[PDB]
Amino acid sequence: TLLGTALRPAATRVMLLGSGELGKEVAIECQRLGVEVIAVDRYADAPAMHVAHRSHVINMLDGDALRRVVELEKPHYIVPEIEAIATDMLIQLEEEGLNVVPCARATKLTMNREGIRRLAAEELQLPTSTYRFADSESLFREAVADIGYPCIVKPVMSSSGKGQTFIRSAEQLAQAWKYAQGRVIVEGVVKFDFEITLLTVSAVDGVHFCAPVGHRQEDGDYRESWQPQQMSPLALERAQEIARKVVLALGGYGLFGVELFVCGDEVIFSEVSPRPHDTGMVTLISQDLSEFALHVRAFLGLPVGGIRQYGPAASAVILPQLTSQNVTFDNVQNAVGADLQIRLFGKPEIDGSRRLGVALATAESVVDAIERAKHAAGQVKVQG
Amino acid sequence: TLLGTALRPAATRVMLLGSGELGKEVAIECQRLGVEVIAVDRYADAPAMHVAHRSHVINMLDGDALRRVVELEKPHYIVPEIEAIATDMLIQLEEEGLNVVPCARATKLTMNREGIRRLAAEELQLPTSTYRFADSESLFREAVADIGYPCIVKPVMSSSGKGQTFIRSAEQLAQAWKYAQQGGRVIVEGVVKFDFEITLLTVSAVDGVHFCAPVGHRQEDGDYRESWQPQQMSPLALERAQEIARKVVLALGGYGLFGVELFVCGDEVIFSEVSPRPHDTGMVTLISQDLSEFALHVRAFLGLPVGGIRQYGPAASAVILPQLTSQNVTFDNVQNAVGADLQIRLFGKPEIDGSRRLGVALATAESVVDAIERAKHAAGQVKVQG
Ligand SMILES: Nc1ncnc2c1ncn2[C@@H]1O[C@H](COP(=O)(O)OP(=O)(O)OP(=O)(O)O)[C@@H](O)[C@H]1O
Ligand SMILES: Nc1ncnc2c1ncn2[C@@H]1O[C@H](COP(=O)(O)OP(=O)(O)OP(=O)(O)O)[C@@H](O)[C@H]1O
Ligand SMILES: NCC(=O)N[C@@H]1O[C@H](COP(=O)([O-])[O-])[C@@H](O)[C@H]1O
Ligand SMILES: NCC(=O)N[C@@H]1O[C@H](COP(=O)([O-])[O-])[C@@H](O)[C@H]1O
Ligand SMILES: [Cl-]
Ligand SMILES: [Cl-]
Ligand SMILES: [Cl-]
Ligand SMILES: [Cl-]
Ligand SMILES: [Mg+2]
Ligand SMILES: [Mg+2]
Ligand SMILES: [Mg+2]
Ligand SMILES: [Mg+2]
Ligand code: NA
Ligand code: NA
Repeated sequence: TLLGTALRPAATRVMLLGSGELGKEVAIECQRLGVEVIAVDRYADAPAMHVAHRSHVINMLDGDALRRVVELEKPHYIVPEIEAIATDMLIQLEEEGLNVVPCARATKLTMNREGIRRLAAEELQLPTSTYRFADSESLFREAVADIGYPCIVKPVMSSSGKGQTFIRSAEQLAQAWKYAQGRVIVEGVVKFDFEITLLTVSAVDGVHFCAPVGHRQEDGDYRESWQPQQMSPLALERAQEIARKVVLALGGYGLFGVELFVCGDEVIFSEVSPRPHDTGMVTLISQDLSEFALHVRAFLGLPVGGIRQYGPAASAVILPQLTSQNVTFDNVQNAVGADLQIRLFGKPEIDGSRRLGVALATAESVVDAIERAKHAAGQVKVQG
Repeated sequence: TLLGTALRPAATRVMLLGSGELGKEVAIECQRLGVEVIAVDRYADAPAMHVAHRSHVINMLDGDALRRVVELEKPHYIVPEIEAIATDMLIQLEEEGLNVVPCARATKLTMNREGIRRLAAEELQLPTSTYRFADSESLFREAVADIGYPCIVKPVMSSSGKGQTFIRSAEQLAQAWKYAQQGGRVIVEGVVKFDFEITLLTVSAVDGVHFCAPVGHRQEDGDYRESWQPQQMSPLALERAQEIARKVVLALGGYGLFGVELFVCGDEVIFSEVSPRPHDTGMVTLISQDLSEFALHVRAFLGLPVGGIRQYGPAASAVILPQLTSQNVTFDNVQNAVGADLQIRLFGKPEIDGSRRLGVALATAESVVDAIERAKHAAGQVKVQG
């Protein structure tokens, strides 16, 4: 691995496709290595742009626009930070010689619930929920019958529950199908003891895992996350096995977020993000290398070696709901202290619910860490 | 404490005067809280400029130039990152309403050895080396004669060991003086034969004075080469060092993190000098603590309570200090410079013309000895080309 000096002719260039809080941390990690960072997003002054060398505002779903930006900057690494990008152009560009992290195919496959679910369930032969594909209210209708209730519905092009529907009732199918709007996937409910994110890094020295991350979701948003999630060694063994198979099948170097359901000693694969994952923001205080630092280490072709975990830790989001273009944060003095920090993203405005920052905490117990982080997030007064 | 959103009208604005590797991390910690950062230096594309919202290049020793940039950017905080700045202008501006971190008087006393040395020794009655000042060669010679051999001569305004000479005999007198003219008044100090030297990173904040665990360090050519933490000290030595550091910071005044350099002789502690801001040796804290010295400086100056500092165990830093001339530096063999419990930082400095600290290796281990070896070895593996 040879790195140039940012801004100099031999500079090593990284292009972020998506500049939110996740990309912000990736950017800092690149910067820490003198790596040149070009932050791209669909709006100006996105978090990652504040810490990048330069930025571009474009419609990332527009393949032609993406090719132009890429051609213009000639990056050595194309690092997707969100799902919503023109994966097809990534494939083409990769084919043209461009380095897409972890690989273009992994981006495409995971973007579509159909590709990924078939790969894992079928090809890889791993445990998943019961599933089905349909392409019409009729098909929806007949599928949802196949699944039965309880049951889940998601566009094959859904995120953060975007267009998802939890179906216990026949009445919903009015709502359901419309909300889903295209085409969809219908899954049969898993009753797990808990869910985890197994952050798995694929690098030159093989695949390494972070301690399991537990989390609480609410209204399609993670609220809190913690590490390490308590689970059996047997269960952990199984989870690791599932994660390795998945990451190796997707291919390429990077940090992946493997979503799994845990039922006693059994583990079931749900999905996977071929990039750093929100719940993993706890690693900003819980490990020597954050998931962001791990991603960069991996993609640059550098070895990981190991990952140190610093005891019970948690993250708790700062998720206000208001409309403003000049947000201020008061009472900060009561949101920081021993074993407690906060991050404020730099998002330019808000109009509805939006993740503007995160609280991070460590404690003697996971329960205590969660509380310290939750309390700290609650102390911040978000003004408009 | 209220913070705005960077780039927005109510933004909280921080101006760094000096944009080296130290300011770079201060900038990153500001950015992590959505603090708007303006990076100023004497050259373009300085490290902190890479991670700042806006940058400016001016003569920081020119008070009028300083006033123009501050007037232009209207920062809420002026955060000097180096000693060589127009400190009288900072006093002026502070009077005019600006918040200078930690305070303008602290910057003024420490930018010139005479201010701080006389304060510490004379006013605070802290233990220090013997010393004399001199502004002519003849007086310099009288000074050396009174001080005795060996002694160290240094320009009153200097850092990283520039213009200094370890004087062992009269034979060096002439070149030493000259050389102290390349890098004005000078200080002549008696040599303290210490067992080891430390940097006690001391944070003065809204919730009091807090101390990081002692950071040991090895200097060469008066420039740091390796640092580690914790440095073992007797209970008595640690208590004395803390007392000294507490006195210095409170005397200098204002919130911020200060790098208090001390010499240790068994259970006795002697004061050397202090940075009224993050310290180079303190870069070990990038791996060794929950909150790095940069994060602590920011926390403090923003008026937030520190609460406490967590130390992860034995760790060390080792500099990446090549020697060449180039304006297009590359770093190869990076795959042999990082791994388990091992990291590096490459600063983004635009060029080199001789020796220049371009990066740092960081490591953790079960002992500082092992940590130091791992960091040194990694720094060494880096293939610097240009
Ligand atoms: N078959 C299922 N059984 C039980 N719960 C499920 C199932 N499918 C999804 N969930 C629940 O829905 C949550 C979000 O749905 P899912 O992870 O499948 O996709 P998503 O909405 O696109 O989220 P993401 O933002 O991670 O892409 C999961 O974290 C889990 O709590
Ligand atoms: N009186 C003294 N006795 C013994 N050693 C000393 C004395 N003064 C300085 N040194 C040695 O030289 C090193 C550098 O000296 P000093 O800190 O004064 O220089 P500097 O140019 O101000 O460096 P910087 O500001 O970057 O720390 C010390 O850390 C110590 O190793
Ligand atoms: N759950 C996915 C996730 O956390 N994505 C993160 O949020 C950004 C968008 O935030 P925004 O919608 O507020 O602009 C993305 O850019 C990414 O950093
Ligand atoms: N002990 C002082 C010290 O470490 N100063 C650090 O070195 C920079 C200058 O480096 P440069 O000479 O390579 O430009 C300063 O800006 C500061 O960060
Ligand atoms: Cl592992
Ligand atoms: Cl300095
Ligand atoms: Cl960090
Ligand atoms: Cl190799
Ligand atoms: Mg998804
Ligand atoms: Mg999910
Ligand atoms: Mg000094
Ligand atoms: Mg010194
Ligand atoms: Na690749
Ligand atoms: Na002040």
